[PDB]
Amino acid sequence: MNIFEMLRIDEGLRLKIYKDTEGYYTIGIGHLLTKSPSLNAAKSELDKAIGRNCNGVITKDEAEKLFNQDVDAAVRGILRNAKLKPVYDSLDAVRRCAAINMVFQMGETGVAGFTNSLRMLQQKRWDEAAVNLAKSRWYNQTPNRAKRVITTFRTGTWDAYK
Ligand SMILES: [Cl-]
Repeated sequence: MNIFEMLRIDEGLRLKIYKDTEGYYTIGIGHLLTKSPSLNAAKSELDKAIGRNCNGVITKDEAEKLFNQDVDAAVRGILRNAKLKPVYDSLDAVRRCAAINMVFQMGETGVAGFTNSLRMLQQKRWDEAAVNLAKSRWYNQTPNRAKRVITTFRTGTWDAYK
């Protein structure tokens, strides 16, 4: 297992514009297009991202290239952030995947509210961090996704994905 396989399991693959769990226009492997309610705005964002007139549909190769860009952007965002980088650098490779997964789903700003969880993770207090992570809108709105990610932080294994 690696971060790409983990997120492909969590996000799935759709080659036509769809709505995510919050109602936002998305395509591919969880690529957010826009938070605007306008399908035309989403189609414009898609064409800009791909570099051609897509009319709302992409190929598998295009979806995989967008996904690579999105994972890279999540990693770069962690490494540029003075609050996230020290925690990330303290984690082993499996738990680092759980960190990227959260940033991919919620962004740097979504993970801003997890300050207490981040401190517990840096201190390697895995069970306490797991309970604190679950006391969140994230866990209550996407509980199965959250349970898999939290289990990865708690155990440092891929068991939730096997
Ligand atoms: Cl879920």
